[PDB]
Amino acid sequence: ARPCIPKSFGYSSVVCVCNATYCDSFDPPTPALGTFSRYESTRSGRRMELSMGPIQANHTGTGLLLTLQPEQKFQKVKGFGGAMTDAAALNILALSPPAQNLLLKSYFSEEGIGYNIIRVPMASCDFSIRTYTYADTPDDFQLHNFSLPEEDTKLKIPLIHRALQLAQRPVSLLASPWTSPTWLKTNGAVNGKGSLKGQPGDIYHQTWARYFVKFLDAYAEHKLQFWAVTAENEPSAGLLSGYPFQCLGFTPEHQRDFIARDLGPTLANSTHHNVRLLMLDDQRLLLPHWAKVVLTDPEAAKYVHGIAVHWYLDFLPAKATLGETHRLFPNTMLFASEACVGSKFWEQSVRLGSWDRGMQYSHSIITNLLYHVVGWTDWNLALNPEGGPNWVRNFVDSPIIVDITKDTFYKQPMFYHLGHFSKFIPEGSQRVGLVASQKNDLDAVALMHPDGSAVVVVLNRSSKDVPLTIKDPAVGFLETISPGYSIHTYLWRRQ
Ligand SMILES: *[C@@H]1O[C@H](CO)[C@@H](O[C@@H]2O[C@H](CO)[C@@H](O)[C@H](O)[C@H]2NC(C)=O)[C@H](O)[C@H]1NC(C)=O
Ligand SMILES: *[C@@H]1O[C@H](CO)[C@@H](O)[C@H](O)[C@H]1NC(C)=O
Repeated sequence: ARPCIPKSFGYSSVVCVCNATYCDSFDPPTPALGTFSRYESTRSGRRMELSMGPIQANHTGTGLLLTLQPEQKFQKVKGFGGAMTDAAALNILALSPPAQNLLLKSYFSEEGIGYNIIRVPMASCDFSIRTYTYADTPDDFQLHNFSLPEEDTKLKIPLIHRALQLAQRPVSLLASPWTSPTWLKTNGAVNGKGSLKGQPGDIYHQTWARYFVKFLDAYAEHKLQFWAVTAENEPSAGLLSGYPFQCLGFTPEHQRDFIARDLGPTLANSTHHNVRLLMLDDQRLLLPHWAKVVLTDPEAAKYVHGIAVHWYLDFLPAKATLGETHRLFPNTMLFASEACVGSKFWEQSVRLGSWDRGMQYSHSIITNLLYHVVGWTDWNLALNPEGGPNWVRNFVDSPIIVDITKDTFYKQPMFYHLGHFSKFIPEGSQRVGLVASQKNDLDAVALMHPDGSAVVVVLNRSSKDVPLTIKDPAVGFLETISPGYSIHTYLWRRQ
């Protein structure tokens, strides 16, 4: 174990300072039947502290009671992680090797928060320091000059390998393109309003479908295989006049037909047919309409494994989107493929120590779990103090901020708020019921670990301490209390 080295930067909480020779860490997971484990993080400085208490056989009183519903079974969990963008890899590798390993350990190791997903962009997005695709030779329909640049061969891929080496959980890779080569596009530019030329089934559309295959082929050459790909990052962006950075517009009908006609068959007839395809990969406000358009066409649906969703954590309904969508296509998983904060005009892109941005992460993770979402992926794994680099200056926050000049990195509250989920909810976990005995201000979600034991996260975004008890009929009652401005993960064995 190693405790947080705290440092204040003038906001509501501290960051934990890590460097080449030190970084906060866990002991390996260890609790007997009849006892419960509690991980606590507080605005006042506690960082996933471990403590244990007994489970009571009896309970008197009329304070808040949350009853576990073991037998109400909801979605199963895919996992948790972040994006290996050019900017993140760039920042990580600018540190000294020993510090690089602590950073990777904090995310990917049982000594850290056990991430098991990595989103990887296919070529450049806005967190890149130059625009480029894998096929920048014009009119190269055959993709003869398709190749991975150094951004993949010297930064992302090696970093990915090391993450996998460090992880004990099996890790899944997820890939998303921002833009195709510009000669495949009506506007001939990496950004701006513009889409694939011609129409689905045609040679522009076939070339693009093969580009996915070539991407996967090249990655498979560096011994990496993907769990899933998205059909396109924020397809809706490329429909917007003057959109500032890399994009490719699809209407839902364009996406439907492109999937049915080109990308589905192409992927299916290739050695990567077990790779899953997710559609949308955009704001949840495009639901349920996008889902309806794509899935009620059997020729497209037969290829679509799930629906990927984005969150701008600064803004903010979910039931009329996630809810309705799940209702309509219960067997098509919802998956959060991107989240983030740092745009509220009045506040810095990176606020070091921000407990509020922390709360925003887990509040969102919980709302997602409550609406059937099966996994959650943060945006940039790491960023500099300015919130980049980003070639369009589109800076934002990241759970780990790298300070190259001091060979230091900072773990923000956000990190720990993620940790309260990622570290304790392995793939296979199943969300189950948790009913409250009365209106309260807590946020809480309960799941069952594959092994049969229980996880419950309780978040408290008010300033008041909230005393409460959790009933599980198999074992008894957890008397506990939830400190204002805190998040707890509770674990206890069930048989
Ligand atoms: C990395 O950070 C660690 C932890 O803060 C630093 O080690 C501390 O250094 C100061 C000054 O030497 C001591 O007062 C503390 O007792 C140390 N803590 C521990 C547990 O060693 C170390 O200085 C940092 N490394 C660099 C290069 O700055
Ligand atoms: C494309 O590849 C060919 C052979 O594969 C190579 O000789 C040539 O330099 C490349 N053409 C361009 C435009 O780079």
